Amino acid sequence: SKGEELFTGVVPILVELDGDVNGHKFSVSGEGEGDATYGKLTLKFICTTGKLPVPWPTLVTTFLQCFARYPDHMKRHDFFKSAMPEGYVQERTIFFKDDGNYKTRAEVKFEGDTLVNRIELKGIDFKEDGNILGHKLEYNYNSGNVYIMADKQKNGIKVNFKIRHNIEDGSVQLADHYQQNTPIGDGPVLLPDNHYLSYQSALSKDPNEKRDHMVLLEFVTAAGI
Repeated sequence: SKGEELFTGVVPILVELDGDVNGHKFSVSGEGEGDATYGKLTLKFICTTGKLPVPWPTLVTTFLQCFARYPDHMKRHDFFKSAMPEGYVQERTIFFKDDGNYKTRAEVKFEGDTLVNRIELKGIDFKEDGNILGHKLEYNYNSGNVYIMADKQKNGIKVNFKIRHNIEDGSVQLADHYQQNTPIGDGPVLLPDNHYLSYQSALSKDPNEKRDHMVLLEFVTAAGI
């Protein structure tokens, strides 16, 4: 495909997010590389406005499916790569069980040769003393699958999944994700059969970085076909 060629090597990533969580304005910037060949993502984020009002783990999913590693036999299902270099719109609604919910809009594309992801995030209905606002979430993350199906009508895709965040007392916090992807151009794309993505992430810190931030490593491989 058209965009397949762009992911042949290691790609520079640039991430910019603007959010407001219950009137808690903030900004985050990340940089890192991408190696679609191994389904590898390596990023670092800094909350440029100070202290991040919410828990890092809550942004993980928000913070590049085009870096998925598609087995050769599944190449014809890669929608992300197909949408490039034009890019696509990734829209999201993330509901936290018994709490607020994030609404996301992001544009992912190429700028010159840097893969860019701009996000506008809006979050409301959070309990000030909730798990989120009250930062009860442990700095860790579990493995999982993201389910993918076509969106013929829309010439896009619909993805649905759930994340389970650990709470400091042993409990679990639910995050149900709703997701639509549409391509930015009027270009042709790849509409896939149903499959999913297998995710593995590890969060970490930068011993030397004083600023509020998050180092995130992630492996993603496509399956179910």
